[PDB]
Amino acid sequence: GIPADNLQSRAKASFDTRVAAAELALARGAVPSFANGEELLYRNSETGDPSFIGSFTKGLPHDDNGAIIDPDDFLAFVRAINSGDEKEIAALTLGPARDPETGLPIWRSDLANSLDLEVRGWENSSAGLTFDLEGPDAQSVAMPPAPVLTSPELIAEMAELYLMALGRDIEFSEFDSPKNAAFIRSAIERLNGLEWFNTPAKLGDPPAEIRRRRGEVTVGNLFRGILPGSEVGPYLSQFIIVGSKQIGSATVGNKTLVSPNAADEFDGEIAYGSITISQRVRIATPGRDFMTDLKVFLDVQDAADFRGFESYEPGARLIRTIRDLATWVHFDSLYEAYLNACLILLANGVPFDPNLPFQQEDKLDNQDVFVNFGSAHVLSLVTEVATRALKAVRYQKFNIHRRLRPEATGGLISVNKNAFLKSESVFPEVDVLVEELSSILDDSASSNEKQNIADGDVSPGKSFLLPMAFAEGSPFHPSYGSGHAVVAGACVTILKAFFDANFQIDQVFEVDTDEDKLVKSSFPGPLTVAGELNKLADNVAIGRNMAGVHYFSDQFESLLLGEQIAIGILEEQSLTYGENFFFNLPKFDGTTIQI
Amino acid sequence: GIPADNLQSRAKASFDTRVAAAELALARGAVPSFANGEELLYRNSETGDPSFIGSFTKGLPHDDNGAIIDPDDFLAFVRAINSGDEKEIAALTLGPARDPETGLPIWRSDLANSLDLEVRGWENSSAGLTFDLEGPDAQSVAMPPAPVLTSPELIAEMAELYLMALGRDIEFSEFDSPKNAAFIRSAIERLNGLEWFNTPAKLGDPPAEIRRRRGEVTVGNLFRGILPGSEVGPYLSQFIIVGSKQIGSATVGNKTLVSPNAADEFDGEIAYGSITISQRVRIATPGRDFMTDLKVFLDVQDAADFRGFESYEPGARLIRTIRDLATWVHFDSLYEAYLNACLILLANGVPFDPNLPFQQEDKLDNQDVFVNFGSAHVLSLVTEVATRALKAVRYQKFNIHRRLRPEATGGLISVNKNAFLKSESVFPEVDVLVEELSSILDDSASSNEKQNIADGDVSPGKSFLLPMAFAEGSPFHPSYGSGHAVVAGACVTILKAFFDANFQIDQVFEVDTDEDKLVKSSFPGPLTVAGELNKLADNVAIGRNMAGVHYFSDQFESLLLGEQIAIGILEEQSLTYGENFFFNLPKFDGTTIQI
Amino acid sequence: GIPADNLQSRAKASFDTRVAAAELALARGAVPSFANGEELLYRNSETGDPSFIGSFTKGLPHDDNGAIIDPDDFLAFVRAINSGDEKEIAALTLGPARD
Amino acid sequence: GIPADNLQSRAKASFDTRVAAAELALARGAVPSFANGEELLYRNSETGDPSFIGSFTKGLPHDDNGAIIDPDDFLAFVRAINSGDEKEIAALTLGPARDPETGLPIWRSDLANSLDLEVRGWENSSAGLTFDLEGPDAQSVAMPPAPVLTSPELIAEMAELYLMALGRDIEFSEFDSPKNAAFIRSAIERLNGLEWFNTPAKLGDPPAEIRRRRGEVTVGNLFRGILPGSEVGPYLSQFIIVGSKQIGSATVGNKTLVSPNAADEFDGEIAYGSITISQRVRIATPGRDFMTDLKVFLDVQDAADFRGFESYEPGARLIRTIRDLATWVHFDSLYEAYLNACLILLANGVPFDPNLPFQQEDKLDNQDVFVNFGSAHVLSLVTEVATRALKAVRYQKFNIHRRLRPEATGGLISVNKNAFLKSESVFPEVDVLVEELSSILDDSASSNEKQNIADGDVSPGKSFLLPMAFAEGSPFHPSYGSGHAVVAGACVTILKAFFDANFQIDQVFEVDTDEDKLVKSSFPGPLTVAGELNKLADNVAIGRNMAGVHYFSDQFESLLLGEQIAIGILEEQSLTYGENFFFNLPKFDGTTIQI
Amino acid sequence: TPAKLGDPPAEIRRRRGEVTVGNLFRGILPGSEVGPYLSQFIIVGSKQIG
Ligand SMILES: [Ca+2]
Ligand SMILES: [Ca+2]
Ligand SMILES: [Ca+2]
Repeated sequence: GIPADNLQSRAKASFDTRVAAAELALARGAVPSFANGEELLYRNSETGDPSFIGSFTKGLPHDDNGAIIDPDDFLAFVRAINSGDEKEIAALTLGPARDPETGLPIWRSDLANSLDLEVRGWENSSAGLTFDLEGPDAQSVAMPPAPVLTSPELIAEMAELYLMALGRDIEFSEFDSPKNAAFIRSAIERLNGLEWFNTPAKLGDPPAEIRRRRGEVTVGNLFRGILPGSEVGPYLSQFIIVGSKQIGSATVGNKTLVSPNAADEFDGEIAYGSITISQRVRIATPGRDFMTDLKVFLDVQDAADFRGFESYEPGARLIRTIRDLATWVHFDSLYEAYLNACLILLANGVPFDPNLPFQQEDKLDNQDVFVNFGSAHVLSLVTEVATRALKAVRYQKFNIHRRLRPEATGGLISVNKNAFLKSESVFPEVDVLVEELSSILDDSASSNEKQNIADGDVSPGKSFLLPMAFAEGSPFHPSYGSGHAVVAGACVTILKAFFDANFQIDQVFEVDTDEDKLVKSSFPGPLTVAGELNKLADNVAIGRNMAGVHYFSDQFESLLLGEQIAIGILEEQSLTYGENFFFNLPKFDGTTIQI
Repeated sequence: GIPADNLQSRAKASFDTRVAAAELALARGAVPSFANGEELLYRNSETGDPSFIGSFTKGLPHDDNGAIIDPDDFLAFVRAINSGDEKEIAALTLGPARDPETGLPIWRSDLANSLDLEVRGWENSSAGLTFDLEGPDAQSVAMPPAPVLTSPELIAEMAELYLMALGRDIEFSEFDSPKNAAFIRSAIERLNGLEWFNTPAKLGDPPAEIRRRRGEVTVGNLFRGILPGSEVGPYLSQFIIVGSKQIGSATVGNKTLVSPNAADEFDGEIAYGSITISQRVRIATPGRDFMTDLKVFLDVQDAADFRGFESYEPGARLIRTIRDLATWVHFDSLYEAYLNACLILLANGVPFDPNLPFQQEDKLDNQDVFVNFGSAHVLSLVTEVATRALKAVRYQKFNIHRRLRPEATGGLISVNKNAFLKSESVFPEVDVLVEELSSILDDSASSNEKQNIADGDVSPGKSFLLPMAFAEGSPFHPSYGSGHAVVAGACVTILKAFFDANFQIDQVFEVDTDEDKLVKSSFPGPLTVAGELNKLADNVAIGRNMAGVHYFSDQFESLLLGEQIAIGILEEQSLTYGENFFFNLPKFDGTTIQI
Repeated sequence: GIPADNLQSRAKASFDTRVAAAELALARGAVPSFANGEELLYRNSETGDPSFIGSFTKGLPHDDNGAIIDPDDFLAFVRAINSGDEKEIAALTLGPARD
Repeated sequence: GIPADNLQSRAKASFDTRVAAAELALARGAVPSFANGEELLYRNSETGDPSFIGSFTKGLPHDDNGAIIDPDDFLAFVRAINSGDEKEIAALTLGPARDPETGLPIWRSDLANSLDLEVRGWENSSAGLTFDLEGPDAQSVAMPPAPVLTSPELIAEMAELYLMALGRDIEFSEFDSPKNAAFIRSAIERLNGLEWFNTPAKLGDPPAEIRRRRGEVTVGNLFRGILPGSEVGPYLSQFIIVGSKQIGSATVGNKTLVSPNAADEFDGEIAYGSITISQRVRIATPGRDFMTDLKVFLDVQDAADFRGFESYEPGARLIRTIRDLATWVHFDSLYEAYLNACLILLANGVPFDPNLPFQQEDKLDNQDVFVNFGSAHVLSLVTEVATRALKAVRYQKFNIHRRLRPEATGGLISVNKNAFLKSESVFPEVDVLVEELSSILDDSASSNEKQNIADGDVSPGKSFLLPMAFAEGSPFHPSYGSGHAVVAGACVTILKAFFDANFQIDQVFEVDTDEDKLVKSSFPGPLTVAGELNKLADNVAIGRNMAGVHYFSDQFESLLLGEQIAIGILEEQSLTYGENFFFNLPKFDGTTIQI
Repeated sequence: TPAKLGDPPAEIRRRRGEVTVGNLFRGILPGSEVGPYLSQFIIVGSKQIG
């Protein structure tokens, strides 16, 4: 007989497709996650117990030097993370001692006590235990060990964050302007004096380190990411400052119609359906930074809820300063930047990936696209990968590495350096970190003294704390990896698969140095969609660093993790279509995968 | 021994969760879809063949009376829909005869020939064959048979659409104003003269008909939907006209901060992260309707691509007229309205469903929400259900019912009534539909004569065509059900499950009758989130009817279908969480399901 | 009892040997193939479309500079490669214009 | 829903294709193999034990009459065959008594002792237990029982073999020449005096016997096989004597190019890529036959390793005599003849089977062939079937029938006839065989006496042994079936499926009677590819008979077994292609199967 | 110039160094650079029957 296949009922074929996808996912294998070993390394000299200084302990009661008071509070917290039991999380110790009549926390700072602040809790500390109906399971993927406190890498990461905090009110369009030369030149020479940047990796180093190690800092790569496309052209992705084509501009047969609102494109207006999105961001008070006083910093480490304490100027403007990019990433919904990028691309008519079905003229294939392979498809797909990626990064954040946020590291530096001047030893583990950042810390103590004077906040010693752009500092979850960066990675992977990513963009804009408007850039162009989508991912991720809440390595590693999650979802979803097609996807490493 | 369970590796538990969800879906069963029987009922008197006049045939070559020329073109189109083969879809007959030198279509109207229009193709005619990794399979659910051309129901649906087209430039806030009394009163008395509205269902009628049958028309229910909440208060949902709370307004312990941009709330500004969405919509030229001339209408039925031919006024305004709601639903991304509603709810601090985990103060449960049970969760979930719902409605649209769009029905009415005045019989099947709409058709012929004069479009006879708000008329896919309404249904089901849906809204706004601004309504309130989310679903769905592209029954039935799709996804996803919780969901029928 | 193995018919043993080898091959895993990214990188200046100058296009109609005339001819070629359908291969454009 | 099939991962589909093939093979069923019953029939008069005279016992110690000395040696040998255990094989008794001082075997003949010959071992006695990844398992197929020593069929087979040995230096082209008429006519007459050939089968005879029984011997069928095509035209297949078209001969559009080496085609040069294969074979010394002396014969049955002892004339020539065909099959690689034919067919441009995919002009199908359905595919397939066919004949040879080689049967005849001349009875079971061959034996004793005189070998009595063309006689494995003929059957089956087997060959060549060159034959032609490929299989298989190492029945039965093995491989491999096609295969029985 | 740390491993494995007459136009499989350019197996004959 002739070899054949049999049909089955529709219901059974649907069931079998779901199982087959599940089998695909199971066959990929699971990789183990290794942490850097710091967790139990650092010990308390007096008791011999682990001090947990290189670990996330925000929320647990701390002592005056910023170390937790009771190691059992951290060990109970870890057990709670790994079980996910709601009652167990409710029995944890959160916040400082409470007053017997008020029942309210007793804070160290006059500021926190005068506001009657209450405590805030951990955000989804067991989201990494949750399964998902599509994509790689959260625990099946891994991020490599984070940099340790005594490494050249961390030294360079902290130097870069302190300089971003001192240069927060510098305008992106004026990086090469004579008014900022003293700061820019001193920033670059200080970073180029650190071994991470001025010496190459050595044979024998871990591959993950070799891939994220950076070379010589220049004005052209200062504070930028390293995804392909991020170092070409202006700092800011076109997609976070320009508008789109507007309703009313169309080509109808041989006639060209011009929208009566066409100028909105060049004024940061994205056409969103029949309404609009404005790219202008709220303006946080220039020059006002937070958590520059030791007692307020310790209250925030002990959970004081300072959310919502920032002050703003009236109006809005196109992103101008480093601070505005920090403000943008303080409140964005997590797929916001990529959904807005997508809307510009749809409104501007950028073509879909030419390997998708039915992209030719309708006269050749009789089939337009929308639900599948069209705008509705990409609009749901870019947003749905976000929670799958977050589940994976929550497993890394809480269940595996528990890396301390940058503000805690600045806490360790401030305490050690102040003890040193009083001829005392506190946190000897950061002695080399403090010695190598010495000229940077002198500038920061002087900037923090002005901030503390202006706020009327007094604490003993100089303050070498890292100035935060946000009143509450970082969110209530560990630093490695990052929710913004994991989502960026997954979302721009979907968009580069769905759109013709190498299509060129010929109009390059930047924000004017004098007015709140867009001007033609001096960079000729063209740029490609892929490089400006990669740039946008880097802008949102590095924005979190500019706010003081992540390190470089958190961002870069999380971008790669989100990329894997997105690729995994597309592969499993490929079993559902009967058409003959594939997604052409340019990865962050420069190679292409066809799915 | 003591009875127990065993653990398994994480990978295997993830695989087993996916299979278990697949088994849940398989156990729900699949229901058959029945069509109304019209497809092959209507015959051509001369050949005896099926004429397909009650079927969607947009794109296939039509004769001068609007009937397809060759029945085989429709029969080949059906085969192509059911196979999904790309080459088979490419071999179909699309558009009219082409000119041998140009290769361009030969149109009937001077307008289409003067623009050199080309053809447009069908949009995803086989999307209903696609499987999905989550939720009910597209073919496992059903929509009941659509109303037939000779039924009282269709008569009332067409009367309502012609009156919406004549009242397109009437303002929602002026429905009860003396300047519109002659039109409003005549609209209500004519609709109340039709049996659908003035006589109740009879024992023995199909249950689906009894559920969507409407009673007496009044100013308070005129042009409204029937979801619970839609008939209370102002016509327009608060969520499509107001803004939200802005960044800078916060309560920090005992101190209340006021945003310097707080007034933006009351000016239609939604806080979107740190940027904004404006609720003001583009303004289509008032009084300009389309496809009111027979030859241009036949060219559009033969696929002439008129997309992008509308003209607009400069600027934007809060939705004011029926036409503006049509313009809003011409270009919205499909989950746009619900994502914007969600952003208002998050920015205003409306509480999440109190049965979700960790909603108490952090001091009682030590756990904030974001990834799971928080904003990121609902923001991905509301958008991801959209493509699952569209797959189901595409199966109904193309594979089962293939209902003709309202413009084709107006085509049948115009041809029959013109033949009748010349003592001739064309399409006798609509004789009763034409007789019962007689006074309405007199008003419409007079409005269409003015439109055709203004455009310089000439065709023999009077024009009783349904005026379209869009130059191209309906999209290139059948009328029953609707993509907008199926998505509305699924998306507001997710939001009413995730948010505390019965929470009350005490500030009720409407659009001012004199200026482009929001004013306090005369309706006292309060309203609930569920009723205003249901209203919003009805506003977007009924907006498609106001544009002339759907009937009432298309919308209502599609809302119920999307609701089922959403409930199915939530049930399957409930197997992934280890927490103890459930979604409390108020359905469109007034009952609650806990998931 | 003493641990043992059982014999089976020859035919079964032959069947089980072929299945065991298929299982060994399945257990090796499958690795993905990544391409260098050139295919869609190079663009035609006038139209903005991919020019495919870094890709095999032997057989498709070329212009006087050696670049393919129509990008759709390459895209249809790639679809036909991935499906293997004989009729789809036969409908491709091969060679220059004919007399 | 619409019935459907689901996709699965590539890996999973490969795994299910291999399982499906295995299932196909299991579903064919396995047939038992029946032997002829002789193994244990013959008994030793003195002890009553089985004597094993009708079984292969080469290698086991024999007595002076050629019977094994100890029956336990044969029974241990059978156990070793069935287990395959290497140690058990190593513990068997091989060769004669050895000298305590030298360790060397003690032989009977001066010749073997003077050369210090060592023993040679059984070749792969348990290759019939090996499984395979493709095709019918080796024990799943069967050959029918072999002819018994006292049958008419064996009498006929031995008469033919003795006549082949006496005619070894006769030229194929001079079969009907007056110089050979005394020998040819007496050969025909003596074969036509035997019942097997002069009397037809009778109703009730086993069907396998009816199919291989031959009729009246003529010059046209003398020494030929019975596959369709072997009796048409010249004795030797064109593929073992002609060369092929050479590089440089081609048609390029309208221009015909002629190779500068075109004449090579008619001089026996096959184009092998860019180098050549010569059809001229080494020339074994004319008139020199082996094992014509009783003692040397006994040493050979006792394992004396005489391999490599033949002498040759300088140079090479196109196959000319029966001896040259025997020389050809002495050392050929087992698929050599069929690969060489395949190369001739590819170089001459014979078409592939027209039912294969893509064989039309490239302008009609856009697809040339090579890997699949082209030259690389058939080049690997024709050679890979060889080891699968050998495993099955190994099971037949050792595990089932264990048929004595023709040389052993000649030893029985010689011993019995000499005992009779001396008034003694030895091996009474072959009395009838000896009586019916009486005239042939007289000629053979006379030729054997000349051979022994020329070699200086002396043994008591006349010699009626079967003169061997090879010094070592047969290979170290049983006679039924044959490795050359099982491979011939499988390999030509593959070639007839892959090429257009009925294409005609119009140029027919033969080897010249006077010179070493090809001449146009007197047979007009045409011949077909199928007929000449079947003829080639018969030429190689009957050349083994010409050497004295096989009987007729061995070859014909093995050709049928090889055919089945090849068919089973094609059927299992048909599950691996997605194309629509099939192999048209003309079988040895005249019918065609489509796979 | 040699490969650099950070380059793809597949590139490091096939990168070739300084060209000499001894390696000109040769492959890099072990044994290809020893002795004559052409393998013995593409020029020599074999032992013959006899
Ligand atoms: Ca298209
Ligand atoms: Ca809480
Ligand atoms: Ca061909």
